[PDB]
Amino acid sequence: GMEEINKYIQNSSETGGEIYNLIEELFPICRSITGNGVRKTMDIIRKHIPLEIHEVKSGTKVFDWTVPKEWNIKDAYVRNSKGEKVIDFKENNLHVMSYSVPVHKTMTLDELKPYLHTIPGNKDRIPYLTSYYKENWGFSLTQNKFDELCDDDYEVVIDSSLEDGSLTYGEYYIRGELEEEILLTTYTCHPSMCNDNLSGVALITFIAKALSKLKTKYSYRFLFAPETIGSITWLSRNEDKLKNIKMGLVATCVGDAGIKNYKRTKFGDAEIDKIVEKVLMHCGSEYYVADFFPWGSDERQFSSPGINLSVGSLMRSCYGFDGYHTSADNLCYMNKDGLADSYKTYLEVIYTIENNRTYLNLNPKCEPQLGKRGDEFAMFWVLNMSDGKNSLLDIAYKSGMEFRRIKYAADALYRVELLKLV
Amino acid sequence: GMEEINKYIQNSSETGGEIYNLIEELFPICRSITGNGVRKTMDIIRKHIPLEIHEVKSGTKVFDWTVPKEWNIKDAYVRNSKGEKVIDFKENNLHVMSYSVPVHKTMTLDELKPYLHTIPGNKDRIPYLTSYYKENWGFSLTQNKFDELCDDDYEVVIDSSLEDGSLTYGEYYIRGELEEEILLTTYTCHPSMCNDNLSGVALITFIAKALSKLKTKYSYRFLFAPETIGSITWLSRNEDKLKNIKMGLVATCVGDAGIKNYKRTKFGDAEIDKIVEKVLMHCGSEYYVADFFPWGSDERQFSSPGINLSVGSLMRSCYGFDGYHTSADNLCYMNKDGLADSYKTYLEVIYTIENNRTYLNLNPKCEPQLGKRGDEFAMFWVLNMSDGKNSLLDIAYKSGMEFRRIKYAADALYRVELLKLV
Amino acid sequence: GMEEINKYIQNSSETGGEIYNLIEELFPICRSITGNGVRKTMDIIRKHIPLEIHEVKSGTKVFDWTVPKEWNIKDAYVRNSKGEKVIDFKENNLHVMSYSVPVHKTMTLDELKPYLHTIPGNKDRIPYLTSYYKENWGFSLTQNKFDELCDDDYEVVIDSSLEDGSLTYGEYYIRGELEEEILLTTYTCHPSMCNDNLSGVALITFIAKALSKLKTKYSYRFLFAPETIGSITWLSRNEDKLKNIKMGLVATCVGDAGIKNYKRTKFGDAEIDKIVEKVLMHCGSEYYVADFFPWGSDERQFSSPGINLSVGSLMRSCYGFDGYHTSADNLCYMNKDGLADSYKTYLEVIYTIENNRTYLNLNPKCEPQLGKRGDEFAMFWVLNMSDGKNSLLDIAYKSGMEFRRIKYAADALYRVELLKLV
Ligand SMILES: [Cl-]
Ligand SMILES: [Cl-]
Ligand SMILES: [Cl-]
Ligand SMILES: [Cl-]
Ligand SMILES: [Cl-]
Ligand SMILES: [Cl-]
Ligand SMILES: [Zn+2]
Ligand SMILES: [Zn+2]
Ligand SMILES: [Zn+2]
Repeated sequence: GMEEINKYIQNSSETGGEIYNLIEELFPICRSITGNGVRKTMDIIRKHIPLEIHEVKSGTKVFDWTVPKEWNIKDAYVRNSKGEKVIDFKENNLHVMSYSVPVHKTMTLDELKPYLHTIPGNKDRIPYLTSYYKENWGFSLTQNKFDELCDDDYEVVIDSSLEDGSLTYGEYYIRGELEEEILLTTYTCHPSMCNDNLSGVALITFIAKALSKLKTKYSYRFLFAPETIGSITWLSRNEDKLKNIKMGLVATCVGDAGIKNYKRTKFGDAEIDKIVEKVLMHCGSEYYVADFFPWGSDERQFSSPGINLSVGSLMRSCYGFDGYHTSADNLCYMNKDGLADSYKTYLEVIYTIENNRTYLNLNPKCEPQLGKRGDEFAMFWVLNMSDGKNSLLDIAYKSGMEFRRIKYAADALYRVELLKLV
Repeated sequence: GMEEINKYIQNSSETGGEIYNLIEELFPICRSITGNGVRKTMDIIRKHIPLEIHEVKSGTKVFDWTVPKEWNIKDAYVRNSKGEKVIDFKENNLHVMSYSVPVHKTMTLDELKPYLHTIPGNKDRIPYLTSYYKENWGFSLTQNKFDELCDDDYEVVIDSSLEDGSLTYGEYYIRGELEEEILLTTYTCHPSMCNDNLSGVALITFIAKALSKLKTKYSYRFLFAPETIGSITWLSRNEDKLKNIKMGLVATCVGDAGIKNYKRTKFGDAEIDKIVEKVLMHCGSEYYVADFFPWGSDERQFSSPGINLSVGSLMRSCYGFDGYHTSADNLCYMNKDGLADSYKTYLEVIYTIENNRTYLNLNPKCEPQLGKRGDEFAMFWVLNMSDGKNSLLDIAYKSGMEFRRIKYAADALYRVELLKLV
Repeated sequence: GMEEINKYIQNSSETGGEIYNLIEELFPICRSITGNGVRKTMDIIRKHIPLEIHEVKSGTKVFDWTVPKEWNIKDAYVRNSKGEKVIDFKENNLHVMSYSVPVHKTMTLDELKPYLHTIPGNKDRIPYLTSYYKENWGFSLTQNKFDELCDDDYEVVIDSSLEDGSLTYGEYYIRGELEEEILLTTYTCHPSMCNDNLSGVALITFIAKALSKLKTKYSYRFLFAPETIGSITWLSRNEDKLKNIKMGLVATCVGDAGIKNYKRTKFGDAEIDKIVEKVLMHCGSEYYVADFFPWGSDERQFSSPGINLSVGSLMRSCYGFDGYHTSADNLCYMNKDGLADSYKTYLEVIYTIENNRTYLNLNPKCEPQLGKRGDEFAMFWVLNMSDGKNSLLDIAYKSGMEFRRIKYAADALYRVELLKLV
């Protein structure tokens, strides 16, 4: 039934490629926490999955936060007297500080310098900067290109707008047999950078695309929203729905060649933590698990004391990686096998969530005479521990065995009627 | 009082020898899960301890199981045209597959070969095979002897019977001051092999023989029954008695030169687990402790969810050892010091079970002025932790001290009336 | 507020010197469990802090103990025929066994020898011996000096008295906002030895001296009493006060050049254990933590089952150190930086005890938009874990961060009204 997910896991190599192509299509667009770039991004996503798109008015109070003004940008450049655009937004949108106020000026190098940003230690990288909440403006460039700049009169143009508007977020909901809900979120505010965070956006899109085709026990909600402000906005508009969210994962940085990393929920041993660590344990690659900390991505909002949901984060090279928030986080930094593997892992997690049943041994008094009914070690564990209190995940953990081994053992026993679902 | 066990522990070397002699006497007899071999074995045991012998009719439903037909064997052989018994049951009863249907045939080597069994990797071993529940027949032989066999017409004789009869089990019960019961079980179905399982049979016999002579707090029951089918049969006939079984041990593989191994109860930290690991910890030899798993010996039946007793297994080289289920598990594989040591350890376990009291310090407000009443570190622990909630085993564990040190410290304090038994 | 303790911690080097000078002043006085030496010691202490001095009559029943006779000593010596005091109390009070009955005799070397005590393994040390509860007398001397002694007639004089009198103990109480009480005890019965225990006496004096000048939340009691008999006497006279003692520390051996050692309370994870281990963890030096054992110093009386308070012991080189109970434990064995460091650590412990508050995040629904109100990682932890159930110590532990970092983060949040004290 959910065994239908197996073909998706088996074709993950090909899907890693499709996930990459979506990243490549999204790459050039200038996202921020608001704006037409976010809207162009939602359009592209809706070529793959349905979404309901929400627009929350600037000035709307979302718990302690206020929905900001909307920002947009047509062009930006620093041009020299010889006419050459020595900095050009059209070449890389990381060249402009996100939320830059509009500017049109002539300035000398010395007057421009304070608004220029480089990375001296990596003379070839463009730094990514933002200024969402204090009015400001900036240009980023490589140190190497900075070092070649002259004393001169430069035309400085940032053709932007910062006006009351609205904040875009997208949402897709799959109704399962049950209202209990698994939440998968990712953030849409980063512009032309790949691991952080076109990888999460493209991954969650394809997970949604696969789940759409299956009959699930749980309901699944997929949130695409700007980081921090988006999740706060969503929570402020959905307090009624929180009681059903059983578990969740924030997807980001899921595309590079490195090993998988799992950040636990604030509780450390919630069902989702136990499920994800059990999948990693038996997956055959290296991985690393970290405890919760109240910074990083939107798991901070979901794990606030007043929200208090079980949300972790399954990543590859976690944010902080070398080149993050710079132009080094580009298309060639994406790895197809990495994307394939992250997608496969998420699907295995979902398969585990769905098939984590609890059973009662219908012949608890000594073992049954296996043979009256037509992997024996797994079976003996399932019979032995199915007192009504142990889940298959519990048995997989105590036995040290892989989850599917336990599951298939339980299937076989259920067929010969030695188990009742409870 | 139970201090009377000390002389038995001190004479364990001599007893290891007596335990060996019982093994040697039992060795030649052809046991199976039923049959006259089991009966001859119960006769020999009753030369040492009393037993009540039970016979359960073939076809009796014992929980999900059915008591099998009774199997017996007079002779078996493969004879060549020259008249030579190239396989001879009288030389080793491992040469016949247990429960072999009777056969009387002439066959060529090629027709015989499929019913012949060897161990290619150990060209000198006879494999032990059984076929309790599907009708069948087989001969085991060494690969080396197989390799010397000719194309020929062979007379093939297995003079056996497989008929409705009854299943034998033996039982000995010692009444203590209390009905709470310690259960010690071993299995009687293996033929001419020593570690698995004449060692458990001879050991438990001698433990019973020693306990018989002592005034015990607990009641003790000793079960001698075929593996699996015997324990299921016993449980099916004694549901009324299960509420009193406080703890138990299955004895097998207790006779070789290797280190001691303890398999825990399914609960992992039951009183018996804590007691056995505390004895091993301070015993002065190497040992290994394993967690429960629902296969191996009869602890699977006792640990079924519907029975759910605390039964572990104290062994030497656990089943799976090199040569197990083969003719290599012979008399020379038994080691007297091993048998002596296993017996000593079981007695120390029993001494601990019996003397694990709980006391109340009658002078809890500061330490007493020791000197008003005529190993001080042990004493201070006993006084300090005897609030009515801590057992001597608890104190031995927290103090890191050996159990007898704590016990004797508690004795001395009880004498000067600084402790109340509670 | 308690931030006023910071200047005392910052001036600890100078205070280590003052603590040393008190030790030096106290060093020559002949303390025992009773006597005028204890009284001279209380006089000197009262030059630094107020004390209430108690005198409990010999023969008074203090729980199971009896207050002993009072012992005093004017002079003691062994003199040879040539007139030379070959042993002289005036040179070192360790030369006389504490509680020595008075003696005035002429004896030959062979008759004297059984009452002489040396340390053969450290031919230059005077052993410290006592005989509080059986009547007796002895002289201690170096092996080297013993080896130079002649066959001779020696005048043997111990000018002492052992008569019904009273047992002295001193006590100082600081009333805090709350009656809940922190108890700091030290023992006054050791004569001319420094680490054991003029160091505890001088340290606790200076802690009392500093706390006296601060407005504390908790009440603080400082007990100066002979070991064992003194604490039992105090407990027997203050059962009514025990319900308020939240935590406590016994100070001894706090003056040498070695690393800090913490002995835990019998509970192992009481608030005081958690506080002291958290201070050590981040203090920047090596340390060692030990579990409770019911011997050593007065934590045995406080941790009796009938008293059952949370009292640990924060030391440097714990009793048992090389030279302990000998003349090697002298002034040069005291280290100023050691004394300074022990005092600083005790003050940091007290600062932690006082500032370990519990708060409620007043904006629990998602993080606040920090910026509406004017070390961010610490702050995010405090906001995230302040659900009303977590103390700052809890947050410091879970975050792995140093306690003051958490405290100051909590201060800042409290100021902008994002936290309620609960
Ligand atoms: Cl939808
Ligand atoms: Cl497995
Ligand atoms: Cl009987
Ligand atoms: Cl010990
Ligand atoms: Cl006072
Ligand atoms: Cl820190
Ligand atoms: Zn980022
Ligand atoms: Zn076997
Ligand atoms: Zn001492």
